[PDB]
Amino acid sequence: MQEHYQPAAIEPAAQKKWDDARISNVSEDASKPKYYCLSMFPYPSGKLHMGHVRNYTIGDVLSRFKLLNGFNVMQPMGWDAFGMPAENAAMKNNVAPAAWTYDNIEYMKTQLKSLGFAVDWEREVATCKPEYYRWEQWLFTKLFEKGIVYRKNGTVNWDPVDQTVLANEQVIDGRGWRSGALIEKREIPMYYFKITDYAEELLNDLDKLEHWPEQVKTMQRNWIGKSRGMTVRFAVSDDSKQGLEGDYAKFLQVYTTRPDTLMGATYVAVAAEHPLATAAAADKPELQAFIAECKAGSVAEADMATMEKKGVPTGRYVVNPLNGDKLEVWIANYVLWGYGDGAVMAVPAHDERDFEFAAKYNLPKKQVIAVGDNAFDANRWQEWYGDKENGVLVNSGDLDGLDFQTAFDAVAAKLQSQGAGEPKTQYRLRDWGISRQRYWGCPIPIVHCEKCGNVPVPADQLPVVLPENVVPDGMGSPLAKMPEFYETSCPCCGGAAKRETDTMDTFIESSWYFFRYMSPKFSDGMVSAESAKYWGAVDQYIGGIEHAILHLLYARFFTKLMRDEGLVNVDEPFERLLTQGMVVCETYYRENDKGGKDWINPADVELTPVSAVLKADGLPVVISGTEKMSKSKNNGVDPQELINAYGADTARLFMMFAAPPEQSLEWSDSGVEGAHRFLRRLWRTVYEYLKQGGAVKAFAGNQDGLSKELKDLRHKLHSTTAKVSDDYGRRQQFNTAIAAVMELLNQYDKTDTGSEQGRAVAQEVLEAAVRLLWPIVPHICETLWSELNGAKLWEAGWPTVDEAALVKSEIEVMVQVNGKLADLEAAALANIIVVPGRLVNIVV
Ligand SMILES: CC(C)C[C@H](N)C(=O)NS(=O)(=O)OC[C@H]1OC[C@@H](CCCn2cc(CN)nn2)[C@H](O)[C@@H]1O
Ligand SMILES: [Mg+2]
Ligand SMILES: [Zn+2]
Repeated sequence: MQEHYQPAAIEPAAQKKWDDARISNVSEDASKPKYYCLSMFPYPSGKLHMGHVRNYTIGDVLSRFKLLNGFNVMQPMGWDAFGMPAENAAMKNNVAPAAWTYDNIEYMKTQLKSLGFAVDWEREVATCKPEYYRWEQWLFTKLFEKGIVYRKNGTVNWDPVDQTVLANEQVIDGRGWRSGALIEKREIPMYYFKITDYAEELLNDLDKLEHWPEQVKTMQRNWIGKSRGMTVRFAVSDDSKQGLEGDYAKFLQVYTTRPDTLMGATYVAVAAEHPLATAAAADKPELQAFIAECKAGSVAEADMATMEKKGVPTGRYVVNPLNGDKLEVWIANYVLWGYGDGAVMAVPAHDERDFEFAAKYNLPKKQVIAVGDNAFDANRWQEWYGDKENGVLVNSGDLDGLDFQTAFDAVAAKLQSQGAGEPKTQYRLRDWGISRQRYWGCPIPIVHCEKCGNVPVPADQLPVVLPENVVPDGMGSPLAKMPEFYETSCPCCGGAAKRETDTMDTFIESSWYFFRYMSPKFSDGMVSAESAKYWGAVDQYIGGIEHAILHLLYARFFTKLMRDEGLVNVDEPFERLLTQGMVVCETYYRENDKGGKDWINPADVELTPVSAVLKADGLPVVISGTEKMSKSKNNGVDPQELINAYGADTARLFMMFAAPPEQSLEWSDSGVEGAHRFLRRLWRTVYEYLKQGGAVKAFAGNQDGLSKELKDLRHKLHSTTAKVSDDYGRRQQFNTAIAAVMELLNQYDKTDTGSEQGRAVAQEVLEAAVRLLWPIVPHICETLWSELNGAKLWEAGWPTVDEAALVKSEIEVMVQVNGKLADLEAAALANIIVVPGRLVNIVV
C-alpha cells in the first residue's frame, strides 16, 4: 500500500473492478428487491457543468447506498438529444446537428464514466435515434385516431427577418430577440394534446404523492387551476344592442368564482376580441387602438399577472340580474379571449385586482362582505377584503347574513330560477401544443392528402426517419425546403401527398424515457410488459426545480396515457422526488472603453486574501457579484479541470459536503482543498493503522470487559452508523452524514487503540467508516476496504447497528439515611461516606 493518496492510480482500477464485476448492469431478477433511482438525463450540449456533477453524484449516493443494503438497483443514463442548441451550433460551425450531437455524447460519456457513477450503461438511450422516437410517433398515431391528439388552427409569432416562429419569451417590446424586427401574429394549423380531458385526474392524483415536496404539488395545482364558480348572464340594455347579433345582443355572459359578491359588481370587463368590444369600437378610434395594442401583445403567462392592467370604457351597459343595476362595459387587457367567456365581472371591494383597477379609474367600490367588526376603508385594500371562510354578506338584500357556501347556493337558486345563471367548473389549464417549426426534432407522423385529409402513418411504416444529413442555414426550417423528404404517397389511397414538416415538442421525449430504460432494446412496443411489471415506477427522482411544472406534469400525463393504453400499471411515474439546488460562482470582469463590462472566467484569474489579477497577464481585474454559473457573466467552472486537479472522489465529496442538496452550492477553492485533504487524512488513517500490526478481525459480540475508552468508541461508531443511515434514506442530507463520519474519526484519533482488544475496535471503526463513505467517495473506499478486509465490499453490505453498544452501563445502589433504607453522593443528595459500588449513606 502506497503511503500517499494518489487518486489517479486508484480511481481507474476501482472502475475496472466494478465493470468486470458488472455490479451496475442489473436485470429483472425476482430474487432481490428492486430499486429505481433516476436522475434527469442531460442535453448533450458538449461538456458537463457543475450542475451535472451535483445532480448525478446525489443520484449515485442514493444508488450505492440502496445497493449496499441488498437492493437490485437500476441507475440508468441517457441523452435528451433533440433541441435548438444543436441547430445553433450547426449554423455557427457549419456542421450537422446529428454529428454535433453524437460527438458531445461520446465525450460527455467519458466524463461521466470517469466520475465513477454506478450506471447501467447497457440501458443507455439517445432520443435522436429512430429506435427511440419511433415509439412516441407510435403513441401519437394512436392518440390521434382517438381524438386525444387533434389538429387545430393556432396563433404564433412569426419573425419575418429570421424566418422562424418565436415563443412569447423570445419577443421584446414587439420585436424578435435576435433580429430585432417586428413579429407578426399568424394563424397556422398545429397539433394539440387534449390534456384538459385528464385535468381532474392529474389534479387529484397529486394527493397520492405523500413523498413529494409540498411546493411542487402546490405549483401543479395552481397551473391546472381548477375552480368551482358560477356562470352569470347580464342582460344588455336597450341602448347598447347596436351592432350585436345572436345571443350577444341579448346578454353578456361571464364566469366568476365568487358569486356571493354579485351584489357588489360595479362594472364588467370584456376582452379585446369580444363582440361587445367590437361593436363599441365601430366608431371610436380610441377603442380600436386599444384592441390593436392588446392583440399585438406577447405577454408570457410567467409574467401575465405582473403586467399593468389597463382598460377603456365602451359606453355600452348591461343589467345585473339580481339588483337590476346598470353596469358599464369596459375593454380590459387582462381579460383573455378563450379563457371562459372572454368577459368577467368586477367587485373592487373584495378582489385586489379589481381594487387596483377601480382605484386607477375612480370606479365605484361596493362592500358586500364583512368579517367581524373590522373597518372597511374604501381607499385602502386589506387582506380580509377577500376572505371567504369567515365572512357574511352585507348590502345584499335578502342575502345578508349568509356565509360563503350558503350564499353560493342561494345565488345559484335565483339565477337558475330566472334562467340567468348556473354553476360551472373551469380549469386554467390549456391544451398542450406540440407542433414546432424546427428541424432537429422528432417528425410528426402525419401525411397530408387532398382526398383523405390528415392521415397518420401506419404502424408498419414507422418510424418517419428524420434525415441526419442536414445543415440548417437560418432562413426557414429545412424540412419545408426538402421535397425529397415531404414528397410521398398517401398511405390510404396511394395518391400524391405531403408529409408534415413540423417536428414535435422536445418535452415529449422526456415525458416517457423513464419507462424506456426498463427495456431500451425492446422492439415490439414502447416498453416490455415484463420489465414494466418488475420495475413498476421510479422509486427516486432527482432533478432541478425548473422542471417542476411543465416536465413533471407532462410525465404524469404520459404515464396515465400509457396506463390507459395497457403498457404500464402505475398511475404516477415518480414516488420520491428530490429537488437539487443550483450551483453559483463569483463573477469577474474589466471595464470597457465604451462604458461597459467584459466578463472574465474565474479559471483565468488569481487572487492576491485581497485583490485579483489574471493568471498570465498580471492585469488586476475587478471581482463582482455571485450568481448561478452561466456563460452570460462568464463564471462557469469546468468540472473536468477540477477532476484533472484533484480526482473524482474530491469533486464528489466537495459537492456533497458544501451544502445540503436543496440549498444552493457556492463554489469555493478552499472548499475543494478541504475535501482533498480529508481524503488524504482518511488514506493516512488506514495506512498508519496497517503500519502497526496489520489487519485483524473486527470486534463483534458481547462488549462486556472492554475498557471505558473502547466502549465509548463503539458507542460513537454505532451512533454514526445509525445517524448516517437516517441521513441517506430519510433526511437525504448528505453533508451532515459526512461530518458524522468526521466526528467518528476524531474520537478514534483521541483513543488509545494499541491493545489487543484495541486493535479489534479500531478495525471495526475503519471497516464501517469506509462503508459509510462508499456511496460518496467509492474509489478511495474501495481501495481502503480491500486493504482492511478481503471480502467484497458490496457483499459485506451496509454497516449494521449493534444496539448493545448504545446501552449504557448502570450501577444500582441502595440509599439509607441513618442506617434505614462523588457522583453517587450527588444523585443520593438529589434523592455521608459511601462504600464503593453498592451503598450510599446520608449522615442525617
Ligand atoms: C428530464 C429532462 C427535461 C432534463 C433535461 N434534459 C435537462 O434539463 N437537462 S440539463 O442538462 O439541462 O440538466 C440535467 C440535470 O442535471 C443538472 C440540473 C441543474 C441545472 C441548473 N444548474 C446549472 C448549474 C451550474 N452550471 N446549477 N444549476 C438540471 O436541473 C437537471 O436536473
Ligand atoms: Mg401511498
Ligand atoms: Zn389519400
